Amino acid sequence: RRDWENPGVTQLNRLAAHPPFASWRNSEEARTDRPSQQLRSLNGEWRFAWFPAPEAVPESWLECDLPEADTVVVPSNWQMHGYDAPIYTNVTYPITVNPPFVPTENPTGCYSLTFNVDESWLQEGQTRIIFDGVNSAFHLWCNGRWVGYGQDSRLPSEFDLSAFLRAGENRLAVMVLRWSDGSYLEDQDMWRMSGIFRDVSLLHKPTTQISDFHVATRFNDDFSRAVLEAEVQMCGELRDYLRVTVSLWQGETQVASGTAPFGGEIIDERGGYADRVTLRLNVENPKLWSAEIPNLYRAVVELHTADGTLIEAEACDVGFREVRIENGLLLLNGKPLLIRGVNRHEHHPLHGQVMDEQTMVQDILLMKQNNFNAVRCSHYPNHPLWYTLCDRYGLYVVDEANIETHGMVPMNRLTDDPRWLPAMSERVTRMVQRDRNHPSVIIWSLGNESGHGANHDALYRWIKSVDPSRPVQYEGGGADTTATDIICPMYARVDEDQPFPAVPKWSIKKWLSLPGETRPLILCEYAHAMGNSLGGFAKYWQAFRQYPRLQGGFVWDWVDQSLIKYDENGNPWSAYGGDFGDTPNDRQFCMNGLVFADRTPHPALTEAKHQQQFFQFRLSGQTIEVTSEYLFRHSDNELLHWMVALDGKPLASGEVPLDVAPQGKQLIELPELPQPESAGQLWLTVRVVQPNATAWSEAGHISAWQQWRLAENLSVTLPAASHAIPHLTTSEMDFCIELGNKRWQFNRQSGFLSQMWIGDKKQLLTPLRDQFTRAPLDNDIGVSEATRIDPNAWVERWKAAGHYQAEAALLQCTADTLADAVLITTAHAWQHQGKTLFISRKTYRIDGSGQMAITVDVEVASDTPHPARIGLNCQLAQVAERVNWLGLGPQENYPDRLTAACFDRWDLPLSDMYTPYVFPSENGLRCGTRELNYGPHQWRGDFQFNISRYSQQQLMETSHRHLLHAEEGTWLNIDGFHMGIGGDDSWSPSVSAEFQLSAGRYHYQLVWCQK
Amino acid sequence: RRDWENPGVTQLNRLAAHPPFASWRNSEEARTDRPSQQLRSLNGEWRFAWFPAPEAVPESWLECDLPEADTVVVPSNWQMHGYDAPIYTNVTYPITVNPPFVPTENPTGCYSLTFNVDESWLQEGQTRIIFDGVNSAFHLWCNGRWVGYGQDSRLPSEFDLSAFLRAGENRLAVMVLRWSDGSYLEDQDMWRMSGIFRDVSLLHKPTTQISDFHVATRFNDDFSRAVLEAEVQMCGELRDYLRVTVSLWQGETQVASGTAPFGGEIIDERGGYADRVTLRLNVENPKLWSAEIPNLYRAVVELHTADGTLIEAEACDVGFREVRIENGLLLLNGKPLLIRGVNRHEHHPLHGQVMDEQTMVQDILLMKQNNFNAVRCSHYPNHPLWYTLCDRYGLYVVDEANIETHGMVPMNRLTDDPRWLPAMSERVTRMVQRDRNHPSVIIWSLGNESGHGANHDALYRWIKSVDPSRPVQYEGGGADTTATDIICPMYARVDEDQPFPAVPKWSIKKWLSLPGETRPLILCEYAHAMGNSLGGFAKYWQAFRQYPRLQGGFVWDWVDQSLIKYDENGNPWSAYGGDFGDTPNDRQFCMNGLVFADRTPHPALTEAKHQQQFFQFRLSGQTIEVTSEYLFRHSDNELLHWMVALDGKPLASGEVPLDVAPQGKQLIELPELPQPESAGQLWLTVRVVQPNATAWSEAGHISAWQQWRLAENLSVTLPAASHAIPHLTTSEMDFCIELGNKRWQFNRQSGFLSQMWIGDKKQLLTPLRDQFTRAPLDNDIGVSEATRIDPNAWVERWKAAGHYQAEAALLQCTADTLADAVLITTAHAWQHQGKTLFISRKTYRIDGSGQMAITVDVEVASDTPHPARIGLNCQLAQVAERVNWLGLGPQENYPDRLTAACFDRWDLPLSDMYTPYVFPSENGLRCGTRELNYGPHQWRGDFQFNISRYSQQQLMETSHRHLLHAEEGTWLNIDGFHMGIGGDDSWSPSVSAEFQLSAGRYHYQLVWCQK
Repeated sequence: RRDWENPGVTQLNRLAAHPPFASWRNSEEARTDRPSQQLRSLNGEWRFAWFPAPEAVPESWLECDLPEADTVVVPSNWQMHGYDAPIYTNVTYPITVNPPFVPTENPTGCYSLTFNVDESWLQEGQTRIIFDGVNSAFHLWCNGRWVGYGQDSRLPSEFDLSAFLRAGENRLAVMVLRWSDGSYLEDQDMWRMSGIFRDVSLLHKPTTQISDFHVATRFNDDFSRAVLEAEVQMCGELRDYLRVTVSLWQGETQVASGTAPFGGEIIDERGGYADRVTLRLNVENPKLWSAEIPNLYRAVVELHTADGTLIEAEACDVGFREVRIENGLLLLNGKPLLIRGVNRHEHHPLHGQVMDEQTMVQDILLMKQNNFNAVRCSHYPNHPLWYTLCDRYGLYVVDEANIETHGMVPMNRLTDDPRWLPAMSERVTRMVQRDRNHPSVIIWSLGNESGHGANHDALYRWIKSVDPSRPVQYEGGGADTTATDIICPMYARVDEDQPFPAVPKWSIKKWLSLPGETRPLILCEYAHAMGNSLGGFAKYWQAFRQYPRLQGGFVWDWVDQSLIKYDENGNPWSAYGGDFGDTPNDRQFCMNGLVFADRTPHPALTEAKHQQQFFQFRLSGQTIEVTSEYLFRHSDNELLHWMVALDGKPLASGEVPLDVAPQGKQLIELPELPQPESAGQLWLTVRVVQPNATAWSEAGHISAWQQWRLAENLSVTLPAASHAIPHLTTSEMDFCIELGNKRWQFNRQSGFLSQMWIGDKKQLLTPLRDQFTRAPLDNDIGVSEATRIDPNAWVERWKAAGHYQAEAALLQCTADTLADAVLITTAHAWQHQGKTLFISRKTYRIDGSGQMAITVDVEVASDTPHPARIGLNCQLAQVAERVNWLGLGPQENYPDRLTAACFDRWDLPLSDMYTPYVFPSENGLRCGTRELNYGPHQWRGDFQFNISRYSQQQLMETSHRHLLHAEEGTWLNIDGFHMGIGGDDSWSPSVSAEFQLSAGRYHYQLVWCQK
Repeated sequence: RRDWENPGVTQLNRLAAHPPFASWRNSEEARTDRPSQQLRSLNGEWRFAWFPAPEAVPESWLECDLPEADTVVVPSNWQMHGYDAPIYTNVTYPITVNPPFVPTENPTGCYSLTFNVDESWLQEGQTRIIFDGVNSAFHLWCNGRWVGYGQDSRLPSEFDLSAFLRAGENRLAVMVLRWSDGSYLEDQDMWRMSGIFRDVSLLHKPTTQISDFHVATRFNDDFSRAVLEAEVQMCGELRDYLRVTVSLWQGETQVASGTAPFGGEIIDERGGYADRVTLRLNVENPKLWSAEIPNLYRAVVELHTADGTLIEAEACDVGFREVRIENGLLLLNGKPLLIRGVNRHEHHPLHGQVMDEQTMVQDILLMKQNNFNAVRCSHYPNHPLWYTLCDRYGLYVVDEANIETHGMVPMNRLTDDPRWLPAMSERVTRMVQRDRNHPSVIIWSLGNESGHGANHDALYRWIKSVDPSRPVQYEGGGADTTATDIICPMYARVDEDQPFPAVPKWSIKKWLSLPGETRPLILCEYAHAMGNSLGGFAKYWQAFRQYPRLQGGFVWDWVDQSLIKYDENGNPWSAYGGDFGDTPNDRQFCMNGLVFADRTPHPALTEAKHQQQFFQFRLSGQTIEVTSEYLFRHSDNELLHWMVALDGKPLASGEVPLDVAPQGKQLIELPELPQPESAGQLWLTVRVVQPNATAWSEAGHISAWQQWRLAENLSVTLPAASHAIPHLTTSEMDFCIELGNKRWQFNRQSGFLSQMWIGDKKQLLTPLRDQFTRAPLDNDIGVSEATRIDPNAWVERWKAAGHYQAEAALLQCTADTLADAVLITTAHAWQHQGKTLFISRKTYRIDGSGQMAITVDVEVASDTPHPARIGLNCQLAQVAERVNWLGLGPQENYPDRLTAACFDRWDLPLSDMYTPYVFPSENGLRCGTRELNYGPHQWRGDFQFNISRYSQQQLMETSHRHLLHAEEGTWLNIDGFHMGIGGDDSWSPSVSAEFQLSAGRYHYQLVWCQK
């Protein structure tokens, strides 16, 4: 019997799912969550062996471990230890598509462990083992005797060893298989790893047990009186003297309690459950749970005798909140939620999908500090400690069943087949039974991207029938089917319609106005942050804040899924798909997160933080209108810090405390702002600073900022008459301008600024030319390979039009000396296969004061695709440690993503100017720059600049950031106009028409001088 | 691996369910449903062996059959061959309640068969075997090699033997198990039998096959244009030249056709089913299917090449009808249905649950001739030929999944457990996939009486999702849950409320008026016809006809489930529970049907026929208002036959043809009715006679009748003065009255009529006394045993009050001779433990003409339970072949069930006076009797009489009808007043207060004379 090639069998001798168990023998130990000696952790040093097929495993392994077997740690994935190559794939399966059969060459991992068992465990009670996660299917042996079989990978597998364990030395043999019939429901977008990647533990229970416990909460309209209903189940013998006490505690103070003998209310015609008891606990003025104030209660259930002797005590964390939908609005505690969620994948920086507490808490801190209040357990149930930490820290959780069939044709091939209904039934109902007692879990989910079948909606309202206290959503079928209470499309744009056949992704504003539609809309996946991405986030959040039924969304995703490889010298470097020999693979589509693998924040995280602030600001005259977006908390740990700056120079500042009601409005009256007579721009910047340190933030954390533009003083002064006039010399091939120490050189053959001389030091390695092309971004490439070309991609449109191949042709190049200047006129044209794409006419004015002025006027054809850039390109010959610029910053920004950047004077090292994207592309651009200083050079005007040690060409050719090499000198690209980056999705052109360089005629001015 | 003790496994290597297959290789053979040579029937002589446990089976049986094995026929149940004792139980399980474990002593039946296979079947294509039904679980071997495992009992099990069959002699080994984990879902109310009780067949298909075909019909509001949507699936290789033609035929004429190459519409984001094709056939003016006019079409699907070479053709019967619910009304073809259904169990008269075509057609004929238009496949899917015959003859079918958990505590113990969801999922979805193409199937059902769990409603709207064309109902949970579209209670009374805790059975009129209720009400089980039962059917059908949302119900049930046993001399006799040594057992609760085991109609079937007529009559003056209840047919095969009778003597008669529109109204004007001057009553009787013979009725069949009461002539004449006066002689202990040839004798010690003499012949064996007690009926006993007493039962109330034990005490007995009479006065009292229950005072008047008059005046206490009878008891000494009576008849009737009986002069043999109920009770009563003639005796007055050869006492003591012995002479019980029998249920007092003898004082007169 090949049980891994049969969907009809998913378990053998497996115990039922339940909330998580510790088997305390003392109520005080259960109350404070001290560790229980009845619960042993089997994580540690295990014996591992690898085989290319399950049939290749010798039967001598069942008796004793092989001498050739190595020793690994548990939990771990054997792919990271060299036994196999991990495969990543987005859509196509890593195996042949022939369900339910897997290929014969099935990688097999044989785990072995020897240990000791106390004799008190064998004398009484039941001893069970828990496998929190095994990818994918496994067979279990105890002392050479077969125990059971498991199939699910993200839910615990429990087996009984009471009749199998022996006193003294005991050996457990586990045969893990990489592929199984359940792997056809595991087509999620991650590195396809395998092994025992979660905790293994032993649990001991008495003869009469606590089988399961359900916790539910019921409120009134004012949320001042709450009823705590506790359903209690037992396994074992039925005696009259067994009693149950459910006690609620806040800190060390008991709130409510109740004792009832076993026996339930009459449900049907001849009685009810005799092994189930009901407890109704009354709480007066409870502290409601929320993402802002995570108020928690400790409920300790205990199974004891009428004399008071305790048999077993179980505890859980209880949060008093309700999630319900009326009038098409998702309400939590009576208030409409605004979800600031983000998709999260279990990806350890070093251990693959082996998840620990440290990285969990670091993730929660980084998410809460960046104004995220929700998380989507995508696309699988998570490690149960994650939900506990979400209770402790206050994050909303969307629990999702581990179901994805993205590789069938069509999408609903398996999900409409009734033969696969038992598999997804045991994959949904067990997770519902496990994580139903967590108040952080507020929305259930059936899975991601599996089409619409009858089994899906059947499970959806099975969850509605069993757990009515939580809404449940589903994507597949067009996000408008009967299997969802919340409209949840993938990457639906704010305004532009994309009508695909039979699954149309309408714009969310138009979607909510569809005939007969009433459900609220929360995006399960939107704003693809793949590399240099996340443009138009401001449009999404303006739509969310304007519309009452637009309740936010989940950004895909949090962390890049990149694995660490080593070079010939042992230096680590992040790797993506195809770097391990796996074929096929979607090449870098595993890096879509807002942070790196080592939890280093991307520049997009700052924009995501700014667009999700809980405080909104409006400047009217001299008053500031502060609007709070908090739903349940009062502003008690915030103060408003304003500052008025004239061109980066501070003039006035101060601190005002904040007192705003939840969803309230407060007026701040600023003192008399200073009125300067000097030229410049007055910028008013306000910040909300938290003085005290919370459980997720440190003292001085900034949560919101906003900056405006005050009264301006335009410069009407005139430069002084320079006593020295520039000397112009005409050569047969060259134009040279002298000012004494300063010398410029223009090449008449190329028509560009050839060289510049300060004393005897040359300043440029390549001549100052134009640049209408950037390194292609991840959103810019799309899903196009070298083998398969996508004509809709921007980069393919540019290289088909010859933007990357056009050669500059010199049309005119004249020089003439003026009264207090030397004037240079040039005019070029870029032609590809006889078609003129761009025409630029420059005017270099060399003043006697030393400043040299560049006026660029560019004509762009529109039949060719719109250029990504209109600007200048040069390579400086001097490498400076510090770079000064006055403008938006200090982080990387773009024309569609600049709302988070602040206009000020910024000083940064040159290494911080280049952000280290794993796939090299256009990066480091800073918009709204009025002045730029680098070494002895100063640039003034209105431009977008980026500065690095790497040329654009090297960023195009090189595919790994570790293969990039610093070039001689310093590369600089000053751009008068830049095209937005998009970010709605990474497979279609997502750049809005307002951010495309499509005017046709462009003009910008530059001033070059030495400071 | 014990697969029969595991709910997680229900099948191994079992093919998917589908509509029924024949694998024709010619479209003409498929069109007319000729037998296909590709489909072989394996029914015949099989080798059988019995074992007390599966572990006791030797492994030599896998190679060759045992020499000690006997030879039985297939399909058959081994319980009927003496290998085991069949167990019947209503509620309690036949095994211990410990799911999913069955007892170790598991009866096992090993079936073996040797046969030959043509070599053409092995060279190409796939050969599969079909097991239409095996009770309960079985393991299959082919040529000593294990093939698969099955668990379901009422759905086909299909396995592949293409890699297992060999040329020449082949042996199939089947090991059937009586109990399995699936048997916990088989707690239906039948004799728990076991074996291969349905057909076994071999089917051969090509390499490229027709996997499944869905047929759906869509109409407009006027039902004049219909769209035929055919979904076609394939298994095998995908080639471009495969084409599908769906052809619709009416008789030999083609109606519509369509040819399309394989490939479906785009359903999801990257395409649709490439192995599925869609055909839309347009039909102009289709003939709609209904229970009245079963118009059928033959749809032949064929899989052929583009050149026209046919590979495989499959055919099915298609009926153009729609079932839908709007405004709380169940509509078929736009008209509100009035269901006249009846519950039916697969119970063969001789072979248990081995069902053949002959008894199926006989059942359909008997049901249609008795005005039944629907059947409930209770509580399991049926043999697929039954649905085909329901299409052919026109019966509505309510298909029910084989699920019942009546033995758990509580009822929803398993159905709310998610671990059992795969089992009932494969038990529901497979039956949906199998019987979805039958137009007779109009309502789906989840099962019967299993409480309310989440899995139930999950499957309910799984059926809604997969098959929206049919409503689906469910009982459990109080018949008001979210798992049903039709309110379907068990045995809910018309008016009286029975509020059980948490599952209340409200009266249907009050139920429909509940707040927030909108669904229509169709009783899934009502009017328990257990033995002498079915009282108050007129009230039920008056409620059905008066209320628009009361759409009828299903009578439980059709046929008694009684097994044939043999006595010491070999005479067959029907037996009930406990007669085979089975313990426990509900003693005769398996006989609830309207017909006997041999399809002999009960007297209740006549009442069920009369209350379900499609023609309603109303007499106003001299006109007759005929109202048709047909929804789609015109009255073209009916004529109205009226007859006017004066005290059984016909005066005028004639025939009028009927011309009534469907749900129409017609006026019949009767000629001048005769006006007699003679005393008597004028009764007008009308009958609807079908002149032509339909497919279900013979020429002259009567479908409806109704009889009224016309003008009366009261008798004012006086008897002539008798010349002879009766002589009265007074003795010390006796009163003797002489009239010459006639002599009467009254015993002064007992106070009763001692003897009567005609010439020298004695006429009575026991003296004429009172009788206030009847033999207890099945509804009267209830659920009370000798071990367990139910104080609410009528018989227990009577025997606790001493009604069966009261002794008559003589109070007064006086005699006096009148001028032309001799007057006898007596007065008695029945006392039990010092409490007087009944007091009767009679007045015997002996006239000189020969008639003797009896006037009875009875005082009844009301603190004692109301008596079942107030009348006279005597045993005649003469046995007459013929009995004449003028009154209601000729069938058995009762005070609550007399609407079907007709007032006329009836002549019947004495053997037809006693109906042969298997459990003896009160039977043969005829109400409304004005004159009764038996031998030389004549009784006149107003009384209810029954006459038999068996005393009431013998009917009480004897429990089997075959143990009854004819007593000497003839027993006669004349009753002035009789108590109704009830019939709403057989476990609670169902007698209405208007049919209970509760007035307190009763009077009736009798006239005894010799004709």
